[PDB]
Amino acid sequence: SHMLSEELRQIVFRTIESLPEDLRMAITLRELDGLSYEEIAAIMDCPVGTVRSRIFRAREAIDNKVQPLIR
DNA sequence: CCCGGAACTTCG
DNA sequence: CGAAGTTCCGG
Repeated sequence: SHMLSEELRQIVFRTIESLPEDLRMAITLRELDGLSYEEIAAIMDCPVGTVRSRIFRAREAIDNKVQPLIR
């Protein structure tokens, strides 16, 4: 309820939620399901290299919403 | 603009 | 070394 640390966790969830389906799924399978890149690539039927960038780019989007928040 | 993937780099 | 993570040349 409005304390900074609380604003930050909500910002993380909210940003994951608004990501493009592929980025959201790739970051979700990695962070919440704890899957390996290999596994995620099978689930998403795509090259693992695409999993690498998708996860990278999903992380970037989360960080661009979080960094403007700390100190 | 929004990323796809593979090369390249770091980490466990 | 194998998995995770970073970068870049496209398309």
